[PDB]
Amino acid sequence: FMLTPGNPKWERTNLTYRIRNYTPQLSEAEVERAIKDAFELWSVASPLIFTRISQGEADINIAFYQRDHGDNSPFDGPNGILAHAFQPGQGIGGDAHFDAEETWTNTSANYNLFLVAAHEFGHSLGLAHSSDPGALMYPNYAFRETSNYSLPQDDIDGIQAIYG
Ligand SMILES: CC(C)C[C@@H](C(=O)N[C@H]1CCCCCCCCCCNC1=O)[C@H](O)C(=O)NO
Ligand SMILES: [Ca+2]
Ligand SMILES: [Ca+2]
Ligand SMILES: [Zn+2]
Ligand SMILES: [Zn+2]
Repeated sequence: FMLTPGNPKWERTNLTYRIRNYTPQLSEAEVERAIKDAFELWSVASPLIFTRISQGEADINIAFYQRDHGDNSPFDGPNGILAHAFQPGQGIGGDAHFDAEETWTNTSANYNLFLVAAHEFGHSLGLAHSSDPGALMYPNYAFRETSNYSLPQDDIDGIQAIYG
């Protein structure tokens, strides 16, 4: 596992998140469920607790954007890069952005939103990419059975390293 350079981290263990917009590919409930499950993966392996808020400023903003959206990391249309997130900090810090031009799913078809969101939240918490191909923080998307999916050991060692 690899920690984000400078070892950024949240000082508080109770964090909020807000879904600013949705993709037309899934129902709002389906998007909400995928995001919640993604956060819960991290909760089982750390002392962090995440709460959804419907108005106000959340620690982690979740949004669907396309091409150039003003943050210096433009998306690239279908395929290529799927999403990106920012290290712990105020404002844009901790936020997660998903490429609106992808076909998002909750199945084995590309690109399962749950698995992508799970990976992004690792960044939101201070983790960098892993060189273990079996790790969630590995830099390439790969479908894994989602029903009883839990965090691989490398990812556990990583968040424990920061918050344990
Ligand atoms: C791990 C994934 C959920 C996010 C990263 C990502 O989008 N990786 C892509 C790398 C491959 C690009 C080369 C094209 C190959 C076609 C595959 C399409 C799916 N894309 C990827 O797997 C993202 O870079 C990231 O690390 N964000 O935190
Ligand atoms: Ca893309
Ligand atoms: Ca933020
Ligand atoms: Zn962005
Ligand atoms: Zn990544």
